[PDB]
Amino acid sequence: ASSRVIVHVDLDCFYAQVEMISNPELKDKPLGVQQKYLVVTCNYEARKLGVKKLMNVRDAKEKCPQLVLVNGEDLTRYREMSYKVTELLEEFSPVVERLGFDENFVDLTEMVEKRLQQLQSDELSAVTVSGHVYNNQSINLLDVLHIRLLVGSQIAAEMREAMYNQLGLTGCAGVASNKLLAKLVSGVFKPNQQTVLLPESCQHLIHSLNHIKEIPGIGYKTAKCLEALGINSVRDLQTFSPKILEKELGISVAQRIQKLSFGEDNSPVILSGPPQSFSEEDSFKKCSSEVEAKNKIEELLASLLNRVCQDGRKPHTVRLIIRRYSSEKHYGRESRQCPIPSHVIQVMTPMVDILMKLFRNMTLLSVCFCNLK
Amino acid sequence: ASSRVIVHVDLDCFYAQVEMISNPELKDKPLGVQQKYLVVTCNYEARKLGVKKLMNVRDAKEKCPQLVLVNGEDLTRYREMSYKVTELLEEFSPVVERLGFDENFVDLTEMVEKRLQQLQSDELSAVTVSGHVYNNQSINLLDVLHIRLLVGSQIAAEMREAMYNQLGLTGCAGVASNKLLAKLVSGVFKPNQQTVLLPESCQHLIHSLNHIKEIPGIGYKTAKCLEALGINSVRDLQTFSPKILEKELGISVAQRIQKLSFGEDNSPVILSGPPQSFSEEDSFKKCSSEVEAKNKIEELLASLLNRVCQDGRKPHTVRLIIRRYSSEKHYGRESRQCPIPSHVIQVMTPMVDILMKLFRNMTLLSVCFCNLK
DNA sequence: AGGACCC
DNA sequence: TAGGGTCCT
DNA sequence: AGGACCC
DNA sequence: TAGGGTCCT
Ligand SMILES: Cc1cn([C@H]2C[C@H](O)[C@@H](COP(=O)(O)OP(=O)(O)OP(=O)(O)O)O2)c(=O)[nH]c1=O
Ligand SMILES: Cc1cn([C@H]2C[C@H](O)[C@@H](COP(=O)(O)OP(=O)(O)OP(=O)(O)O)O2)c(=O)[nH]c1=O
Ligand SMILES: [Mg+2]
Ligand SMILES: [Mg+2]
Ligand SMILES: [Mg+2]
Ligand SMILES: [Mg+2]
Repeated sequence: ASSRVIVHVDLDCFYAQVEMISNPELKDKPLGVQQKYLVVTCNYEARKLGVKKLMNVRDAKEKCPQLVLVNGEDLTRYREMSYKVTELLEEFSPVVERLGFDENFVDLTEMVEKRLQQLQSDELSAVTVSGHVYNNQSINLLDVLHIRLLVGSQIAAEMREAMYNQLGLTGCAGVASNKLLAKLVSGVFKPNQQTVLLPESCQHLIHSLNHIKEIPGIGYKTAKCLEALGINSVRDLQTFSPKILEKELGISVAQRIQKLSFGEDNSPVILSGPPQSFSEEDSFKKCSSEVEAKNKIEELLASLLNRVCQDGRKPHTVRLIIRRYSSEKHYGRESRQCPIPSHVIQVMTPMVDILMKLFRNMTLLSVCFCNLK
Repeated sequence: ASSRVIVHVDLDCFYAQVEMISNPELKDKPLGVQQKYLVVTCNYEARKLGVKKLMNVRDAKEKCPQLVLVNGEDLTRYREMSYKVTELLEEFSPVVERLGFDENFVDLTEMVEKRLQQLQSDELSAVTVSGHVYNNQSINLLDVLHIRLLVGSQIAAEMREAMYNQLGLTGCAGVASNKLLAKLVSGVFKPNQQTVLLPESCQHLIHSLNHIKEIPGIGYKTAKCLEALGINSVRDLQTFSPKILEKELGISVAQRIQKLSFGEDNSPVILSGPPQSFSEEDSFKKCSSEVEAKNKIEELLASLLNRVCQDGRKPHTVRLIIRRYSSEKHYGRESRQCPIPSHVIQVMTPMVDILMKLFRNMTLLSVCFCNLK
């Protein structure tokens, strides 16, 4: 139980893909999906004309005045397609980890080894790769690790074929020996393709990054910190003093981000299984007076009730969340959590009143059901 | 799945019992178990001379200058006897809930019904109670609920017999239709006896309480609150306005404590299973300079390492906890949590250094291992 | 992290 | 005024 | 409850 | 500048 083969699958322009499948007339047209004033994502025809992901509508329509826009506020169809994808991959190997609605990690290590024991001592010389080899690295067919990664590339090609034939969806895959590297290498050939990373190329891939914010796991906060410390490239982070860093971000945050700077990441792929919460949200900037706005709370509820329902399990907790306006409080949401009374779990009319009183102990409103059973 | 039969088992003067079993020469002598300046508990010979539970040593030895004292700082033997008791009860019925080291709830409902279907349509008239009937209530052998509670009293008598024959331990049991009432009724005949509560006596038992702090679930805090609201007896709490209370303690805290004031409590008996944390502590008032005291941290560790070991499972988290002195900050402990590095989980010498740095980001010190797997 | 509650 | 422990926000 | 991180 | 989601302190 040492060397792993992991694949990271990452779909193309996910919400746009789903909209292009719904209305074929949007294909071959530059297409953005809009949520409020945000073009959250756009198909590849639109990225040709300069549309980037997460541009405001304005910036997007003066970079490209001909861009089609569809509303993507309601996530229901993206969410349903996201679970179809995960459940397809779970069929190849049960332990599938989701990240957001369009990425899945799968530990192929068992599956690769069982294919290897199926091949006789001969056809092992005919193993080839499927897709690109990062940094155009030469393969050595006598290196057991290259062999396993290539079988891994083949599983990846079958998963993406299946996603295409069964669900109509294209995407990218990255095959590597842990999750960090599979997820970095899945973006190297962007549109609907796959890349495999051999160990000799690990430092090349990790040094190809131009800022430590690009390392999955280093966020808006830790990045700003690392800077204030003159740590700007991945190599600065690799060479920086362990102690200074230990004693500045916690043992935890420090010992881990420094591993990742090397390309080292031992986190297992975890079975995501069913969601741990179900929430809906609404944005409406400056609209919530402060009592004329609980209706809103009923809207949220309406959908939520249907969703939480359907799963099977019932939630044992309810939560209410807000924010408010003046200057750029860069972070500042508030919430009040409470247990859902047992009579109520077995509908609307009291829920509402749990929320209303929760709302009282109290730009934007949401409701979250959590603690499912 | 409506009416339940629950038993609450509550051992006599637990730590003292254990000490009296270790050193028989302490029997028939008034015995207190001491932790620092606190006589945490005392056997029944000592309660005759005025020793109460949780008296200071001073107050205890001038109420009773002849009282024997043994040190109970080290909990190891009380903890081991506590699990022997729980595992014995789990043998009667698997779902056993612990509360502290010497109380266990068991849902006898399945066990009672299967004994009932074993008795032919005749010997059902010969069912008798074992132990006391709260408030000396008359039994009605044609009341299915009285019958089930009496079979429940008989299971209770077998559990306490078994605890005595197998482990040498005496205790009390309370049989009732939910956990609140079984735990209130287990103290009515205190020393080594058992009481059963029939439904007609529920209001009598709940009104026998002299302050709402006595209701399991209403603590130091909510009690002081309830007062500031003129709510002093259980009847005040029962009659108080639901809304005023809803809108003053949360929907949660309010709707629940008001049920309990009635004797109503639907919480299931939960399987406690293995512990969710392992911690040790040390008190030493004014002793921790502020660097001369990490040794202390090594001591804690030493035992902890042995305990967490033994279970099987390993902990994935470590925590450090403190407090400090001036005036009576009535609540004020602090802690810094961090993940235990994966190399380390498979010993002392780095642990120490996780703690030491945790101690730096930072009257009394403790270490807690949690998040077991 | 800390709060609140239990033994 | 000890030395533990549980679950919630 | 809130923080921090991800898509 | 959206609408979701996960796990930790
Ligand atoms: C990062 C991010 C994505 N999304 C949504 C929109 C995306 O279509 C979807 C997937 O995120 P991504 O995979 O980052 O974006 P993408 O699939 O749209 O584009 P690409 O082809 O480069 O992979 O999740 C958000 O709504 N908010 C976010 O901040
Ligand atoms: C309440 C409490 C108990 N204990 C310990 C000492 C006790 O022996 C043990 C059990 O608690 P209890 O059952 O309340 O006390 P007891 O068994 O000693 O006395 P009784 O015969 O009245 O039931 O837990 C503490 O250490 N601290 C506490 O605050
Ligand atoms: Mg992505
Ligand atoms: Mg994508
Ligand atoms: Mg007790
Ligand atoms: Mg006791």
